[PDB]
Amino acid sequence: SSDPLVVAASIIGILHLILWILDRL
Amino acid sequence: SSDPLVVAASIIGILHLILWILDRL
Amino acid sequence: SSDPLVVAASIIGILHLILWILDRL
Amino acid sequence: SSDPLVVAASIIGILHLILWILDRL
Ligand SMILES: CCCCCCCC/C=C/CCCCCCCC(=O)OC[C@@H](O)CO
Ligand SMILES: CCCCCCCC/C=C/CCCCCCCC(=O)OC[C@@H](O)CO
Ligand SMILES: CCCCCCCC/C=C/CCCCCCCC(=O)OC[C@@H](O)CO
Ligand SMILES: CCCCCCCC/C=C/CCCCCCCC(=O)OC[C@@H](O)CO
Ligand SMILES: CCCCCCCC/C=C\CCCCCCCC(=O)OC[C@@H](O)CO
Ligand SMILES: CCCCCCCC/C=C\CCCCCCCC(=O)OC[C@@H](O)CO
Ligand SMILES: CCCCCCCC/C=C\CCCCCCCC(=O)OC[C@@H](O)CO
Ligand SMILES: CCCCCCCC/C=C\CCCCCCCC(=O)OC[C@@H](O)CO
Ligand SMILES: [Ca+2]
Ligand SMILES: [Ca+2]
Ligand SMILES: [Ca+2]
Ligand SMILES: [Ca+2]
Ligand SMILES: [Ca+2]
Ligand SMILES: [Cl-]
Repeated sequence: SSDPLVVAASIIGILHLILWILDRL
Repeated sequence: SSDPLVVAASIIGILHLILWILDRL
Repeated sequence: SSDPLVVAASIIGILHLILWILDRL
Repeated sequence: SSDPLVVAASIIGILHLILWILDRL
């Protein structure tokens, strides 16, 4: 388990990469 | 909970994205 | 130890930087 | 505490931002 602020940051970062990929595609 | 260095890195990363968004807006 | 979603995000981020470096090289 | 792979990724990410800032400055 992780600090909630770390889990969030991890969610934010994954979604960021997903969005970037979909925008480039 | 997380290593303090991970919590910080998570803070740094969130603030980085926030600043980037506000700069682009 | 970390939340599995954090470990993944960490893997994703490391691989992302690796790929970016190899693409620029 | 965190998974060692997460602590590393956090180190990698902080150093990455540091280097980027110093390169832009
Ligand atoms: C492109 C659309 C805009 C995206 C904006 C992205 C910025 C999002 C802002 C960050 C939200 C982070 C939420 C963070 C939620 C943490 C919850 C907390 O209460 O626990 C604190 C712990 O440390 C105590 O153990
Ligand atoms: C755009 C403005 C400039 C932004 C610069 C961003 C770079 C910031 C530098 C990084 C600060 C990280 C602070 C890290 C704080 C960690 C605290 C520590 O004592 O615990 C170590 C643990 O691992 C032991 O369990
Ligand atoms: C360039 C090629 C495309 C790369 C796409 C990158 C996006 C990858 C998507 C993200 C996958 C994340 C997998 C996440 C796996 C988490 C496993 C889970 O079951 O546990 C949840 C815990 O929180 C419960 O404690
Ligand atoms: C610009 C110069 C080049 C920079 C390249 C950056 C890429 C660095 C590669 C990644 C190194 C990650 C090291 C990862 C070290 C993890 C240690 C491990 O043994 O534990 C595994 C745990 O999950 C078990 O609990
Ligand atoms: C160009 C913009 C790209 C932005 C991509 C990122 C967008 C992310 C948007 C918002 C997602 C917020 C998700 C925030 C999810 C927070 C999860 C949490 O805090 O954990 C709760 C704890 O009690 C359990 O660990
Ligand atoms: C283009 C530049 C963009 C830079 C965006 C990032 C700027 C971040 C600035 C500095 C914020 C430093 C915050 C550092 C916060 C450290 C928190 C910590 O180490 O935890 C203490 C432990 O005892 C509890 O877990
Ligand atoms: C321009 C695209 C660049 C994309 C770079 C990133 C690509 C990453 C690709 C996919 C890797 C997915 C790895 C996902 C690995 C998930 C590990 C996990 O969830 O932990 C399981 C737990 O039970 C134990 O902690
Ligand atoms: C444009 C390139 C920018 C690259 C910036 C990032 C460069 C990073 C370079 C390498 C640093 C590797 C640091 C790797 C440090 C690993 C720490 C670790 O695995 O923890 C050991 C555990 O037993 C305790 O938690
Ligand atoms: Ca906390
Ligand atoms: Ca430590
Ligand atoms: Ca933990
Ligand atoms: Ca969980
Ligand atoms: Ca492990
Ligand atoms: Cl963690």
